[PDB]
Formats: sequence, structure tokens, C-alpha cells
Amino acid sequence: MVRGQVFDVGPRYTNLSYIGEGAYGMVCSAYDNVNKVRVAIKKISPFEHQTYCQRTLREIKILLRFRHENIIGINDIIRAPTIEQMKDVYIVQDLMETDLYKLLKTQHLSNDHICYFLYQILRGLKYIHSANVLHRDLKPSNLLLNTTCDLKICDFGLARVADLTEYVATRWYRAPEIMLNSKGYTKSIDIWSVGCILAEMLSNRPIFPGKHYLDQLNHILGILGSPSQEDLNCIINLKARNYLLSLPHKNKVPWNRLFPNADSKALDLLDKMLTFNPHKRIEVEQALAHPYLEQYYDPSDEPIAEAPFKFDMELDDLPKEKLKELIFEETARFQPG
Ligand SMILES: c1nc(NC2CCCCC2)c2nc[nH]c2n1
Repeated sequence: MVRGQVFDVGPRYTNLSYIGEGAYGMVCSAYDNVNKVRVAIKKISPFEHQTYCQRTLREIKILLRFRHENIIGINDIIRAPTIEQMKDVYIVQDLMETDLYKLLKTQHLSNDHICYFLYQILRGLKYIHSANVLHRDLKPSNLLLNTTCDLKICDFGLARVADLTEYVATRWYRAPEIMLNSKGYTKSIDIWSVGCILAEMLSNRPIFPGKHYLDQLNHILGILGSPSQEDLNCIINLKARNYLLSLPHKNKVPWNRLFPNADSKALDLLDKMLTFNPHKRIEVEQALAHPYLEQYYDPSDEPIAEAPFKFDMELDDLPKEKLKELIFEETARFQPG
């Protein structure tokens, strides 16, 4: 009953209004008759793809487990009373006003706003990393804003514990290690993404907007300069590594030439986030303690996870039928009664 597609969430949730498409599929706002407020509802239909089931379970378990101001929560989950009838899962979340993507398309951000948004992203990410989780897909459209400039990190479908080749909407925020298909990357890939986001807040345009695969790397090299053999220390394809090492030498472009109006402390931190070498890259607590964020940094007011997150049984090996059973179990607490 919206865009010709089924959206069965009533009677508690009424007055459906189309917002847009996932990621997972249709997203609507709806009136919550119990809580007298409008909410957001994501419809997910994953049970025919093994990887969609992984994404959905991951999403649900992680968001249900996390509790943090800067991370979206899950209010409610709708699905059929029997597992046989369960074809769709509806995830209810607080309605946010916008995301960083749309904001950056229309608005210029004061230095104070850039600084505070950055703080909130890193504050939330500090919690994430403290649960031994990598988000793996940080980008402006996954950063939601409310009316009072409160920022929440969203979409943990691609998140894994810190111990692909699939389609994603954009790769402009992936670390070089990810682009080069390395097998053994760390929390530092998330820091890279945040740096890309920082650059975009400073200029209102993506810093590394590649048109295609190899072009993405050329954009990176064209600004950071040629990487050293030491910078390329990840387990990566030999031929890819050789190709990269043989490209025309690029000199590092100074930050103040790309961002001639940016706070000089912001550019210093930016420099630390966008380092080619992952081991050289700044960590989340170090980034938080950078002079740029000094007016917000407060380790007594930056919660970490009660315990490192652990999928007690691994997910990528389960047949999609078993994943559906786990999804059924994880959502049963939201059923009446
Ligand atoms: C996706 N979109 C939303 N709202 C839109 C509204 C239009 C501007 C962009 C954000 C959401 N609110 C809570 N979770 C959401 N997931």
C-alpha cells in the first residue's frame, strides 16, 4: 500500500509516508500510535540471499546490543508470527531529519559545526571500536542528523568483528587497503573513511571521487603522492602492488592548497587520518585527543562498550535457512507478547 509494494506494519503504525529506498529497500515514515510520535521504518526482504541474511542479522544484533547517543538504535521489529510466514522484516527507528550527504549538498558548514560533527562521529566510533567492531562502511549518507544537530551512525549490515566484492553505493570512502583487496585490515579503515568525511565537510565535495576502480587509486595518489614499498605492506596482489609501484611519481599536495580556508588544526588531523600506511594512521582515541577537538574531548564523558562484541557463533558459514532461524529468534522479543 505504498509505491505499489506491501508495507504491513499496522495497526500500531499508521499514516505511512514514502521517504526513499535502501540499502535494504523501502524506507517509510509512519505514525506510532502507541508512542504518539512519527518513526522511520525500514522494510527488509533478505531471506533468499545468504549475504542479505548475514547483513540483516548483523544489523539487528549489533544495534540491539549497542547503546550510545551517537549510534542509531532499534525501537521495534515487525515480522510474521510464524517463521514460515516470515518473508519480510520491518525495522523501526527514531525518525531523523536528514543525513550528512544531503546536508553537504545544500549547506556550508561553519568551522565550529565541522568540529562538532567530527567529534560526534569519532565519539560514536570510539564506542564501536571498543566493542571490537569495524563499521567498514562509514560515509556521509550513513551519518544521520536530527533537528538539533545530533549525529547518529547508521547501517551496521557490513560490520564485522575485528579478528567484499558486493555492490556498495559508493567506494569514495574506502581505505587503499580495502580497494586493493587486502586480507587482514584493521580498525584503521574506519579512520580513513572519517578523514574522507572530514575533507568533504571542509569543501562540500568528495576528496577522492574516482570514476572507476583504478581511477579511485589515481585520485588518492594524486593528492597523497606515490606510496612507498613500506606503505604497501598489506597482503595484496603481487601484480597490483607492482603496477601501483610503477605509476608515475606524484608529489604530496599540501593540505592548505586544497583547503585554503580550513582551520590549520583540522588539516593537521586530516593529515593523520588520510595516511596511506594503515600502521601510520591515527587511532580513534588519538584522533579524539587531537588539539582540533580539544573543546569537546572528555574521556569521562565518552562511553565504551561494556564488553567486546562477540558473535558467539560465526555468521558467514551458516546456510541462509539457519540464518533465518537466528533472525526469527533475535526478533521474538518484540512480538506480542
Ligand atoms: C533513512 N532515512 C531516514 N530519514 C531520512 C529523511 C529524509 C532525509 C534523509 C533521512 C531515517 N530516519 C531514521 N532512520 C532513517 N533511515
